[PDB]
Order: sequence, then structure tokens, then C-alpha cells
Amino acid sequence: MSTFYQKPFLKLLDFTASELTALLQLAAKLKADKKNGKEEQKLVGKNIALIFEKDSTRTRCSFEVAAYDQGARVTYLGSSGSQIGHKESIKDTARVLGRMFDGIQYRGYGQEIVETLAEYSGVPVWNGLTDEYHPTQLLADLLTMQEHLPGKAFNEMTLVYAGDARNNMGNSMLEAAALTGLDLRLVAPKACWPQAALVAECSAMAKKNGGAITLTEDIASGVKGADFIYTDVWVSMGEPKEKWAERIALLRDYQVNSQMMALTGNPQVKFLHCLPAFHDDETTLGKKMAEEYGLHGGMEVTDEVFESAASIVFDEAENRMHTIKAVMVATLSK
Amino acid sequence: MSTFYQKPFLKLLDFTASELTALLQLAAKLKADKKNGKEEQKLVGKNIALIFEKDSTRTRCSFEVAAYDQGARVTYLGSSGSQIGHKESIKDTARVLGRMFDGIQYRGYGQEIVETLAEYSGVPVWNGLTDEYHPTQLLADLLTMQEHLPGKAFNEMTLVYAGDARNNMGNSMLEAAALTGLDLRLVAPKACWPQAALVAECSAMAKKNGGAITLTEDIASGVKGADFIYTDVWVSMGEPKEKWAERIALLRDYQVNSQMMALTGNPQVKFLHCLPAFHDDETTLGKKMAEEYGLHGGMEVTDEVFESAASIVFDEAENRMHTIKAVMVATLSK
Amino acid sequence: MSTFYQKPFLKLLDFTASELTALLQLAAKLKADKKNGKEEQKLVGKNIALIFEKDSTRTRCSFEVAAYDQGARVTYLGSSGSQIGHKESIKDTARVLGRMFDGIQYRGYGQEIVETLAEYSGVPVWNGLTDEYHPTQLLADLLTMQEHLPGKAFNEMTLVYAGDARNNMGNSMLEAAALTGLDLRLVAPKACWPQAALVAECSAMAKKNGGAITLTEDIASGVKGADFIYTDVWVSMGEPKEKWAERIALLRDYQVNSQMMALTGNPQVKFLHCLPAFHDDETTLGKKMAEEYGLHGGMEVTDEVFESAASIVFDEAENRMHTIKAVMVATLSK
Repeated sequence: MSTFYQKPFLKLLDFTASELTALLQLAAKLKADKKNGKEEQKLVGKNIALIFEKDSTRTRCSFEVAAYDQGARVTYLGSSGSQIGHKESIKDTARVLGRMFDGIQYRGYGQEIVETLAEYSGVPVWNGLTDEYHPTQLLADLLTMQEHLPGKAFNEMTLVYAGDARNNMGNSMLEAAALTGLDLRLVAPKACWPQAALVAECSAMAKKNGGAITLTEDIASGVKGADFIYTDVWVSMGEPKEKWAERIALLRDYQVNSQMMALTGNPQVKFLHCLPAFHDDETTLGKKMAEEYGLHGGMEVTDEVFESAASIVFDEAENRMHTIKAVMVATLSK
Repeated sequence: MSTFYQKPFLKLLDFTASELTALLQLAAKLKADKKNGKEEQKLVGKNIALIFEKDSTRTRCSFEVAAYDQGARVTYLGSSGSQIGHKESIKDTARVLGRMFDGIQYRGYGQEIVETLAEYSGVPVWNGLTDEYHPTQLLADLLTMQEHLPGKAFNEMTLVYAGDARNNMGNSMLEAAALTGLDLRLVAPKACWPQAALVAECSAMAKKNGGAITLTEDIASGVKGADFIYTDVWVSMGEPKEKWAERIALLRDYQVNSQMMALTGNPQVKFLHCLPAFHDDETTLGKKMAEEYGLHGGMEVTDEVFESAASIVFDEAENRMHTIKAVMVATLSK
Repeated sequence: MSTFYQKPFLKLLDFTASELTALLQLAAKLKADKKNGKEEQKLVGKNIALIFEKDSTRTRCSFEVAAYDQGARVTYLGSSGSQIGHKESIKDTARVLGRMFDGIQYRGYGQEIVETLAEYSGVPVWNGLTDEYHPTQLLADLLTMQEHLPGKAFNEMTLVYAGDARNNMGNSMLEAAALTGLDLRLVAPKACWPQAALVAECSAMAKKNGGAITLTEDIASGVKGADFIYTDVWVSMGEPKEKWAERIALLRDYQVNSQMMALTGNPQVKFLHCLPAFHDDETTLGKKMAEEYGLHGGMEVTDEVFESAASIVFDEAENRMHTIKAVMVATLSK
């Protein structure tokens, strides 16, 4: 645990399995302490900056609550202005921020941006999200998996990412398998697989640690034995709207529905999903896409799965805050 | 007072007259305590979310100061992003926020949004403003009226809303008359009256409580005997600009000016107005509208009334903060 | 020091040389105390408003950290909404804010706006930046100059502003020379000189205080003997892009480079610059301007000077926070 003090948190592969175990134990302690009304503040007098170049309105909440609970003050710097590196270089920005703040949370674009912030600020920099990795969500998922399979090592678990696994969360799961020996199934069309070189590197590491990484288009063999099925949205705003039709055509067979859950053969399989999810007609955008592409009842997951007892998405969402807090406490307090 | 603990505050009609009296007494105590330098913080360790879908830059101030004074921390989520229910359903948003925050203040659109937040968050949700009601402003006005008519019950007071009463504040005043027995005069062109069914319902209730609700186009009989004349702006950005000419033509006879104040026959009549007000040429928009529609000297209220000794608009504005604070304290602290 | 209590800070000329000396001593004490882990909070329970009509995303950081360190709470009101005086008059806004907040920091447009805020709010108002002055940056520069020339009075120092001195910082330096007896050199094309009347007024004052103000196009005589060379960007977004070519043509001879530094004849000359600076190709805008106008290697300052041992820009940037804090402490705490 002492190995975290004054260090950044830029991706999971910068840490050992034992360090990850200690971090998740801290998150679980902080969660229990707050639930029981006995949280001990370790960050009184610390000032934290949130550099959120990529942002939704709600994104800041888990980070602010984590800091506030621990006694720190927060300065939120959102995506309304220009990007970092537009008017001022990343190195210059890092040097200025590092004299003002005790810690910096980053959410944005290329991994090199957060590496430069970490190198030149002189204070812990925590990667919430980059193009390459989604460490904040990964930690939240890992804690949630432990809570719902108590007393199991990660190398005893099987996790499925269904749908479009070619993104920063797919990469973070590859890292998790590499480090912890997780049995990881990326169940996806071949065009939606993470890059082969990173897959090959993490697969060699995972093997050494008692795990395995499988990429397959076949849903029945892919999800068999799963303890958890994770998915996320199939289309994003920014990727051109005229590509949505072919992407949806490719991905709609990979919808997490009651059939896919039953194909695991595991009555205790649980469902995960980085929020927001398009699972019904109760959003303007979800209702439009359901009508335009024929997806009433839910897109990447059905309303039935999303609201089922197997769905643990709101525990997962809450656990973002507890694991963010563990990172801040472990790196800022001795 | 104990009846408020862990409850939402969604509209005045959810409360009894006695509960309202106790709430306003708490606001007056908190105001006195702060003025005398002896405020006791009841909200240390509480995290409050401000979900302000409809916002002006200044709107957050009264809510943040109220929370800060009481020791709470605040996360402001403004109207720059997408609306709630665009990308994530209201129910999903409520469930996530309710695990993070101890209380949620909402300012936005339909009343059903704030009802859903209240139902699914599991924490107190306070309605600052919806399409239907303006509870935060109503409480501020009621406290201000008590302060300027000490020792009078609301059923001993006469309040006039002059101008366009067809809006959320008109509805909140109908509720206030229904509940407290206020003598309420909506002095307005018939096209600018609140909906007849809500008027009829509140009129039956008001009668039972010793009050009365009058809707009239006649200014002389409408304002006679008034203790307070309230008004607000006649045109809003969003309503189409080409409708302004007919609206102003309809409403300009209802300007609160020295003549209307004298027609009350009450030398102690006071003037109220939810800020901002267009009362002179010292705003870019007010100066343009004054020139375009012939309203130099003030629109819905003249500069003379606005700056007169009868004007209590800045006491009213300050009392937003004290009454907001009373709602937060009454619902979050036992 | 007692003369600051409950006063605004609108421009340097509102203060005496002795008051400025005491303010900078307070800033140096607060800086030392924080570095040594023994800061004593003087602003617990104070609520401060940041009215930043002109804003970059990073601008709020120094003000928030200063307030947070001292125990105050902050409400940031940014430039995303409409300007003050668009929908509500400055006087009305000042009266409302002054009942809510203990102090108000302003960054924006005309000096009359901040004067009106100060006059009608009833609480200390601090001018961070207006069209006419840049007091926050001036105080940071003065502290930085003292730190790098310990035991020297300002009337023993020579400061150069190279480049376009016709702006709010040039005006603030004229005031500093007027008040402290600084030897101030504005080394600039004649079209980029501050207004003659303000120059003549401050020159009369500076003479009385043992200083001098020189405006010259001649770089060799202008910078000779300098203790410090300050500069800032040559072109701003808002000024029309088609004027950039002639402005750059006029200003590029005034680039702070190794040659200009050597022309001082002073091996210990230091370099200052209100950040951000365009000193290399590591910003999108800087790289485009370097390519379009032939300025690879740096615009108003070369990368070599900017990264040299003589460059003290990051000490200067940090000292914004310590001097802001001194203003808040001196005016809010007895």
C-alpha cells in the first residue's frame, strides 16, 4: 500500500497484482466506513484539480464526492473551453497546475497527454479516461466483481465483454487479464476486436498468471461459463452518423438479452455496463435510434436484462466513487 | 418540524399550513443567527447536487451560499450539457445520483421530472423551479411578506400579481392562497390568467381557509386594499420574438407604476419582483426593448417604483438564500 | 496593513507605496507558511464569488486555491452565460451579490463595471483584470521581482516591457513606476505605446518617487541595464485575423531572444511573461502561426529564452496565487 504514495495512476499495467489487491481492499474499507458513518478523512487541506477535456455533465460527480468525503477541495475544469495544447502546451500547463494542486484527475484524449501531465506536474496524476484506457471504470468493475463473488480470486472468474470491444475499456480488461489471471472473453464481431499486438502481449502475460484471453465471434462458446457479462453502447456521437446503420447491423446479434444470459449456463451470472445504457425508450436519443434501426426494447442490452436481478449496474456505478477515493487516498496520504 | 426530515420539497401543496409556518420560522431563525454571527452548522459532511437544467449564470448563488453556510459541499451541474433524459433516463439518473448525494436541488422543466427524481433517488429532492411551480421564490416572498407585516397571519394579507400571471409563480401563489387563506388578486388580461381548473381547485381550498382568489382585468378594483404588489417580466427569450409586440400591447397597461401603487389606497403597500427586472435603460436588452416598444422609464415596473422606499425586491432576493437553507436543514437534519 | 480591511482592490493607484510594501510582505509570509506546512487559515466561514466575464478554463485555479487554502468557499460564475448588464443592471447585480458573498473577484471588461460593483455591493471587490488594468498579474510580478532581487527597493530596479505595451498590463506597470519609483522601459513600436495622457501623469508621479518612465522604439538603449524583461503575446483572438500580418510584421523585431537578453549587458537579467506564452510548436495555434508568419522557434519569446535559467515565468505564475491570497486576507480579516 505504501508503494502508491505520491505516485500517479495512469494505467493498470503500471501496478502489480498485489498492489491492485491492496487498492481494492482500501476501496472496500472506505465504502464500509462511509456506510457505517465512521469515515476518517485523510485529505483535509488537499486541493485537487479535475481536468476533464472529455466530459458529460454528470461525470464529475463521483470524483467530487470522493474528494469531498475525504476533506479535500476540488476545482473542476471542464470541456467547454479549448483543449489543453490549443493555446498552452501540455508541459507548461502541467508545470503551472503542479505548483497549485496536490493532485490532478485527467479525462480526455491520448495517453501521451496524461503521461506528460504526470511527468512534468510533480504531483500525482490519475487517469480517469484516455483514448487507450478507462482505469476508473475498470477499478469500479473489479470491486463490483469481488463483492458479488466473495472469496474468489480474479483468476477464478470469467468475464465477458459482449458487443464492440474495440475501445479503451476492452484494453483495460486485457490489462486486467494480463495482471490478475482473469478468464476474459471478448465476444464480438472481428471488426470490433482490440488491436492484435496488445491482445498478444496481454495474452502472454495472462497465461503466465493462470488466465486466458479469448476473442471470438461465437456467442454460445464465448459466454459459456461466464460469471459476468459486460457491455456498452454500440454507437457514439462523433463517429459519423451514416456509419451507424452498418455498425448496428453488425452488432445487433450481440445484444445482451435473456437468451445470451441463459447461454452462459450459469444461473448466477451478473450483468455490468458503464452507464449510460440505451435499454428502453425513456431517452430522446434512445427512442429515436430504437425507431430508426428497429431496436425497441433496448439496444446493446434489453430492458428486461437491465432491470433484472442479475443486473448490478447501479452497484458498479456507485463503486466508481469508492475506487476513485481509494486512488486519491492511497497516492496522497501516507 | 420533524415532519420534514428526509422528505422532498416538490410543491407547496404537499405541506400543511402549520408545516409552512414552522419552515418560515426556521428560515427566520437561520437568517437572524447568520446576521448575529452565531449560525450553527447542521449539514457538515453532507454532499448536495444542483441539477440546474434551466439556469442563468447567477442562479446557483443562493443555493451554494445556503449549503456552504451550513457546512455542506456542493456539486453544480448546469444547463450547458444535454438535458436529463436525452442520453440517460431520468430514473437511471435518479438512482445513480441518490447513491452519491445526500440531497438534490432541481431547476428545470416538467414537474414529472422532479417527481421521478424524488421517487427513484431515495434522498430529499427540492424543486427550485419547474414549468408548473416556483417553490423557491414563493417561500422567499412569503418570508419577506411576514417580515414587512410582523404579527399578521397570511389570511390577514392581500397580495396582487400584476401583469402576466399565467406561469409557474402564478400557480405557486394559487397554492399559497389555497393553503394559507391569503387574499390573492391576479390583476391581468384574461389571456394571461392561470389555468381555470387549477384556479377553481385552489379557490375552493382558499375559501375553506378564510381566503379568496380573484382574477380580474380591472386594475382599480383588483389592487384596492393590497398589502403587496408583485410582478415579473412580460416577455421571455424562447417565446417567439414576433409575438412580443402583441404581448407588450396587451400588458403595458398593467405596468406597476406610481399610479397603480396609489390605486391600492394603502400608503404602506410594498413592491415585490422575482429578479431580474427591466426597470431602466441600464441593460442592453432592456434598453433595446424600451426603444423598440416605447417603454423608456421601465417595462413591467417603472424605475421610480423599483427604486422607491416601497420596493423590497432586494430583501426578497436575499430571502431566497435563507428559505433555501431552511428547506435543506429541515429535510437533512434531525 | 489595517488600511486594507473591508476595502476593495480596484487598481494599484488606489494604494500608497507603504501599503503595497505591506501587502507584498503578507504575500511572502503566506507563501512561506504554506511551503512550511504551517498556514493559518484566516477566512474560515467566508463565501467568495468569482465573477469571471472574461475567462480561460485555467484562470480560476489561482483564485480558488488561494480561497480554499485560507478556509473560504468559492462560487465560480464564468463567461459561458450572458455578460453582466445584458439582462440585469450592474447595480442590481452588485446589490444582490453583496448580500450573499463576503467578497467578490471580478475579471472582465471596462473599469467602470468593477467600480460599480465595488460601490453598490457593500463588500470588498477585487479587480483581477479589466480593459484598463491587470492588478492580479502586476502584484505577482512585483513579488517575483523582489524574490529574485532580495533587499532591493523597487526604485533600484529596471523593468522592460518588450513588444506590444499598449494594454492593461502596460497601464499597470505605468502605475507601478508612478508609485514605487521603478525605472520602467516600454520598448515597443510607437503604435504599441500606452495612451500619452496616462503616460504623462504616471511619469510626473514616477519622477517624484525617484523613478522614470521611458517609451522608445530603440531596443539597444531601451533594454540596457534591465533587471527584468517582460513580454506577452503579440496577437489576440477577437482582434481581426486579417490585421495579424501587419501586427506581426511590426512586432517581430521586438521578440525576446538571446540577443535582446545579452543587449541588457546584465548577466543576471530575468525573463517574465504572463502565461500562456507562444514559445515553441507544442500548441495547435502556436504551430499554425509559426508556419503562417514564419515564426518557428517561438513568437514573442524564443523557446531558448523561455526554457533558460533566466526565465522565471513559473515562479511568476505561482505567485499569482500567493498575492491573490494576500489581497483576500488583507481585505477580509482584521
